[PDB]
Amino acid sequence: APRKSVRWCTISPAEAAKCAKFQRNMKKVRGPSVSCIRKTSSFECIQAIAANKADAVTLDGGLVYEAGLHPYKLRPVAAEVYQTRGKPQTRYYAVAVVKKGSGFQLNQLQGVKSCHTGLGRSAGWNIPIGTLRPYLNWTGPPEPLQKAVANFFSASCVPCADGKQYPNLCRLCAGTEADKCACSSQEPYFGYSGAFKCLENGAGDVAFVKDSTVFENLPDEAERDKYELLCPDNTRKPVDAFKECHLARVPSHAVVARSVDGREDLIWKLLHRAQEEFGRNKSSAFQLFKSTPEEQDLLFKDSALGFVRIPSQIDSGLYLGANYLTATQNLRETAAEVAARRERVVWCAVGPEEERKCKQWSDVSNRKVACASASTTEECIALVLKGEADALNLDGGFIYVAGKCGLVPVLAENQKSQNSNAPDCVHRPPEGYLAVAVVRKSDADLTWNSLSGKKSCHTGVGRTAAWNIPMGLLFNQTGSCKFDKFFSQSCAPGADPQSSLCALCVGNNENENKCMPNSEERYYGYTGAFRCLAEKAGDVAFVKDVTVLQNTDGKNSEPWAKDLKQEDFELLCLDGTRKPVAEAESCHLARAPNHAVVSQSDRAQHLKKVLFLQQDQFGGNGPDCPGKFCLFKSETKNLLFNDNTECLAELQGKTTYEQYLGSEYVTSITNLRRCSSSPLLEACAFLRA
Ligand SMILES: Oc1cc2cc[nH]c2cc1O
Ligand SMILES: Oc1cc2cc[nH]c2cc1O
Ligand SMILES: [Fe+3]
Ligand SMILES: [Fe+3]
Repeated sequence: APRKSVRWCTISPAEAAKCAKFQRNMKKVRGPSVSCIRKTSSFECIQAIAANKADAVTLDGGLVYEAGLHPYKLRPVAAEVYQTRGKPQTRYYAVAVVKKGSGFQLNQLQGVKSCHTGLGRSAGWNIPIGTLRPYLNWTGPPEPLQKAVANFFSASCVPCADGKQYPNLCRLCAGTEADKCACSSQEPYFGYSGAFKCLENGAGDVAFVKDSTVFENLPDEAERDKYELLCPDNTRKPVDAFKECHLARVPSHAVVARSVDGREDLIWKLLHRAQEEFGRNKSSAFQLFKSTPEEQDLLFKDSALGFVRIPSQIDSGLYLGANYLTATQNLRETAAEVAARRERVVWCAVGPEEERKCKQWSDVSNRKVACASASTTEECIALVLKGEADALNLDGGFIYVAGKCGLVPVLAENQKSQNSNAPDCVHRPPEGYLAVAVVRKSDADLTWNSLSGKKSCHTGVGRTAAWNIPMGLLFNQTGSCKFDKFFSQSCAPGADPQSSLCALCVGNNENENKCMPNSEERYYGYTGAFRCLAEKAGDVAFVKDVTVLQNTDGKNSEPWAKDLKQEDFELLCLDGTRKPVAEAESCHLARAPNHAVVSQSDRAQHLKKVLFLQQDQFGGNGPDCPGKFCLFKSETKNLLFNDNTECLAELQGKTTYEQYLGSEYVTSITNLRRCSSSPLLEACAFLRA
C-alpha cells in the first residue's frame, strides 16, 4: 500500500542544509517525505541518480542534455517556471553582461577576462561559446574545446573546468585552496550570481548569465545603469533590453529522473505539495524558492514561480528542441560536419520499405538527401522536432499533428490531375481527393446506414480518407466515443493491438507486426485497406476513389489484385444509395487535402530548393525516371509519396496547417479529439505553450 521518500541529491554543504530545512518542513506539514543524499556536483547526481543512489535533481537545460545521454538516460519530469518581466514562462534568455565604458563588443572578446556560470551550462557556457566558435580558431572535436577557450580568454572562472590542465579557465575563481573552481556553491563564482559578482567585483569584464541576474542583484535602477548587455549585432543596449539583446533563448531548468522506474508520481507529488505549501509567499516557516545570501540558487532557481509537469513522451531531446540541440551537439562536431548537415536534407522514412527507397534516393542524389527512420509517423515528427530529420510527406490528418507541433507545410502532392499536364503541376492549384466508402457490389444488402456491427478496413488511425472522415461522420450519428464498438471487428493499423480495431489486421508475411501503422502490415494504407476488402477480411473499406481504380482491371498484378475488376466494386453514398466506383463525384463522404511535405519553417525554403531539383531529375517527367530512380513510383505500395503524384506543387498561399487543411476539417478533427487525443499532440501542447 505505502510509497517511500524521494531521495534528493545535493551538491554542496549549503545545499544540504537547505534540503534539511525542506525535509524538516515537509514532515512538519505532514506532506510527502524527502531524503538528502550528498554528492559534489550536478554531474555526480546525474551519476548518483542513474545508479539508483538518488532519485531527483534540477538541472540546467545544458545538463538535461548531458543527462539524457546514453549511459544515464535520465528524463525531465518537471520544468521550473520563471519571471519573464511579463507572462510566466518555462524558457529564458541568455545574456552577456558588462560594465559601461568597457568599450568592446561581442566581436571583440579576444583577450578579455570572463566569468561563467559553470562548465556546460546553457547561458554560462554552451550558449556563449557556440556564439564565439568563429573567433576561437579551433580545429574541432579532436582538440578539447576547453583549450580553445583557455587561449581566447585571458583568464576566466568557468567552474567545473580542469584548472590543472587549463589553469587559465579557473584563475579568476575566488575559492579557498581546493575550493577554487569547485563545481558547487563552494566556489563563490559559481552560478548566475557568482558569475555576476565576478563581474561587479572587477575580476572579470564580461558575465555570461541569465536575463534576471542583474535585476536579482541590483534592485535599484541606478545600480543597473552602470551596466549593459552585448548584442550579437555588435552593439550595446540597457540591461532591461534582453528581449532585444540576447545571445539565445534556452529552455528552463528542470527536475530530472530515471527513464525506467524513476518514480515520477512520487517526485511530482512532492514538488506539487512543495509549491502549494512553500512556494511564493505561501509560507514564512520555509520558502522553497529562497536561499541564503552567501550562496544563491540552492536546490531550485530562486524566485521561480513553481513547476509544471512535463508530459510523459518528452525526453531531453524533445525537451530542448531542434535549436538548443543543434548548438550543443555543434560544440562536439567538426566545422565540416556542421556545414554538411545544413546542406543536405534528412528525410524521415516510416518503416523498412520506405527506408530502402530512401536509401536509393540518397545514393542517386549523391547525398544531397540522406535518411532517418522510425516505425510510425509520430516517431518521425518527433525526429523532425528533435532536429534529427528535415521532413516527411504527411497525410491531411498528420499535417494536423505536425501543425500543432509547430511544423509548416512546404510543398503539396499534386496527383496526375486533369486539365493540361504541362508545367501546370507545380503551380496548379492543388485540388484534393475524395475519400469514399467502398463495398463489393455483391453484398448489396449493405448501405451506409447498415454499417453498424459490420467489419471494417481502415487506412490507419489519425489519417483522413480512413479514420477522420468516416469516424467523424459516424460520431455525429451515434454520439459515442466507443469507436471500437461501432464496427464488429476491424483492421486499422496503429490502434491498440489488443482491441477489435486490430482484429482483421494481418501483419507482414510470416504474420509478425500485426496492426503496426506502416508497410510491414500488408493491410496498411489505401492499398492495404482496399486489399483488406478484396481478400474478404472486411466488408467496408474507407479509401479514396482512385485507390479502387489503381488496383483493379489488371493494373496491379500482385496476386490478390490481378483478377480484380472495377465492376465488382461499388461505393456507399451518404444518402443511403450505391453507385459504381466511377460515380465518386456524386457519392463520396468528403473532399480532403492532399498530403503535403512538412518541415520547420526554418528549413522550408532550403527544403523547397532541393525538392524542386530532386523532382525534376526523378519526378513525373524526370529524365532519369524510368532510367535510374522514380521518386513518385513504388510498385503500388505508395512509399514516401503516392504513386500517382505528378510533382510537388506550391501551396497557393496556404502556408499554415490551418489555411491548408481548411477550417471545417480542422474543426472536424478537434471534435473527434473530445474522444481520443494522442501523446504527441499533448507533448506538443506543453512544448508550444
Ligand atoms: O532539484 C534539485 C536537485 C539538486 C542537485 C543538488 N542540488 C539540487 C538542486 C535542486 O533543486
Ligand atoms: O499509404 C502510405 C504508404 C506508405 C507505406 C509506409 N509508408 C507509407 C505511409 C502512407 O502514407
Ligand atoms: Fe540556466
Ligand atoms: Fe490520404
